[PDB]
Amino acid sequence: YPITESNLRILEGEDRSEKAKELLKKYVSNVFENEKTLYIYCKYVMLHYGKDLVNEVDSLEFQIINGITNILIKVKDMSKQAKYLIRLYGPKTDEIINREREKKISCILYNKNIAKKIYVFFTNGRIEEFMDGYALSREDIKNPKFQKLIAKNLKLLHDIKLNENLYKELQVTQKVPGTRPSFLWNTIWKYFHLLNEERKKICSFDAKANILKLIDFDVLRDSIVEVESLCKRENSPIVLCHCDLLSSNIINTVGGDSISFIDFEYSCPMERAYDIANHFNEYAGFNCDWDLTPSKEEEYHFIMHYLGTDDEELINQLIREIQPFYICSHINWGLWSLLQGMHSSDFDFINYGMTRLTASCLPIFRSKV
Amino acid sequence: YPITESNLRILEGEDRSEKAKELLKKYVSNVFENEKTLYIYCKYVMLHYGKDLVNPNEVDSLEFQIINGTNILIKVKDMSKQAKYLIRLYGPTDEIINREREKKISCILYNKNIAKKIYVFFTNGRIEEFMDGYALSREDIKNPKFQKLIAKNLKLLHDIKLNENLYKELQVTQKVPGTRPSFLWNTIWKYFHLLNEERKKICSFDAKANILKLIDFDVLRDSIVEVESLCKRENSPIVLCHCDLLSSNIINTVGEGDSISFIDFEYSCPMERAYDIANHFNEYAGFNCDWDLTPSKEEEYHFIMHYLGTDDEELINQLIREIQPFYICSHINWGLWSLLQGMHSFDFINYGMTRLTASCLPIFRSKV
Repeated sequence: YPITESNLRILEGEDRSEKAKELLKKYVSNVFENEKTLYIYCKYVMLHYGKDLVNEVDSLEFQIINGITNILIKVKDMSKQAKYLIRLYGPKTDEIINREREKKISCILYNKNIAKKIYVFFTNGRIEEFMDGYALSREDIKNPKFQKLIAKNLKLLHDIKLNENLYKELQVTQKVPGTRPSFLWNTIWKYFHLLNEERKKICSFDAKANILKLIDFDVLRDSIVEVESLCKRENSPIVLCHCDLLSSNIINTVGGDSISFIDFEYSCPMERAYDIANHFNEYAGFNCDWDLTPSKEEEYHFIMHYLGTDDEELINQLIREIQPFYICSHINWGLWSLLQGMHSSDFDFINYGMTRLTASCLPIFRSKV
Repeated sequence: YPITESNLRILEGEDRSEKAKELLKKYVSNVFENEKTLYIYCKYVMLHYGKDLVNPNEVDSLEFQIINGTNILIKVKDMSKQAKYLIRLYGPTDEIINREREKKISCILYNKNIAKKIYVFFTNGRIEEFMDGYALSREDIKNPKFQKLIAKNLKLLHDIKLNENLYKELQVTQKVPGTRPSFLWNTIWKYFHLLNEERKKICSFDAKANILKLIDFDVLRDSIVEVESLCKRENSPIVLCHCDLLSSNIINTVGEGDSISFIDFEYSCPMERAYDIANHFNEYAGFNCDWDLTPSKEEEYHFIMHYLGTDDEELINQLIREIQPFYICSHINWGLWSLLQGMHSFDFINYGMTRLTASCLPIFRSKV
């Protein structure tokens, strides 16, 4: 399973840079024996990949900092007093994430000033610009003070124009056919098909896939078709969405509150109403306390500062638009979580997946439509 | 709609005892406008139903306190003889609790020192023993100190000898056929078909039943079949079980010395003994369903050692082996029950789905 300290050992007389190079290429799983083995792997990331960023200095301070499918490592320098960030990907690198599409989106966002700079890309992680600040709690995102600041930044993201050439570049990496289309339904159906082809296998009595068999996939197929239709009838403008706007993805950098978003691994063109309703689901947190999701009044306060207008006809009209995407967000993250639970490496994916899927059938969410 | 203070008014010159008997039949919904009206009604309960517990002449000396720990629980104090009682008023409660079975088991247990006493059963409630002790938490039931006392009180319940005459009068209450049969599979299948029947009905887009449609019921059926078979292979002796041994049904009355007792026998019936134990072990997790709090092989051993009352390793290991498939059986039972409660009445739907999920989880399936 894990990478060992002796796996990463460089012996006397060996060329340290040549050896760090081939050790980085040999051990790409990002599963580590301990914190010390991680930091050694990190020293080699900085030595080879981040060579034009720091070679003489191995006086770098490494600190493991807090997503769920990534490992984040803060790199400090004494002599230059400059901070970098190492992001090491999990074993869920293609099934759920398209790295080539994530790479294209990343530079668009940086050029439009909503993502920080990524310095180096490698097959198992990256080196990116450190940003100071603290991650928000689900009670922060619900707080009208941050609702205002989140909505304004979310409009800035949603204002990014999507022209024919970059749209084609994104279509070819993921396999989306159509003119200026949403990436949402392609993604939801992708999860469905990967789970249904897994549900088809006959497995042992105690296999991870046994939870899938309890779900009626024909009724699920019908339900996704039903949601797709109800969501498409709202005609929500396809914008560049964040797609994972949970509270821990929203950073308050004080210096007066200032809000920015991180972790754009799911970012792609979708209905703007998906990104808002998905964000509103996240008021519940991972614990899924659904009574924390916004009232009509709370949806209003966010959307007012999202649109930049006190015009209630325009506000109320976007209120209506987001309403069936609540269920859409449940199905999306239900199937994602179940897929992760099949190939599991420290989160209760199955239960979280089933709870989201349960939420998609619940009256409190179905009566919104 | 709510029972009012004016609804229960007894006029000067009318016999209080007869007027209260009439008012207790007429008003059974247990929904009252205020606490005051609740207590006036509690006074008539104690007058008419509780005349063998509290003297009818001493009903104006009774004190009442609503206990915040679905039904109304009311503390009753006879200030005259300094004696406490608990009135339980059933809430507007689901029709899959057999009160008549519950009455019968209550009589078998009245003097056995295993359970609390229930004095009178009436149609919308009962008068039961007041417990000076406290209900345990999920951390208490895991504590080996309480494991000892619970297992021993469980054994005493399990060893209650049930005549063929008392067995058959229990069998007719729940319509379970055969001789010396387990009520367990009859109950599970009743839940399944009641839910499968709701599932087939034409349903509005936002009705409670839509969660049942996402559940594959043919696979749910093959799973109940597969689990029934695995449990029946263990040949677990059928005994009087409690069936719902969560931590709050276990009460510690100090006297110094811990003294453990069981309450709330709504689900109690003859079942495989290994169900009662594995069901109790699942409740180590609490309503939060934190499955990593369920007992390891060593914690299962320590409880079973005190349940059997022997240090004999082979006898212990045998019961550890016996109880294994009943973990999954406990999940399905309570999964199906919670979903049923969720159809017409606490988040029942989510709890039901968390239990049914648990029935499919490797950590439970790998035990078998």
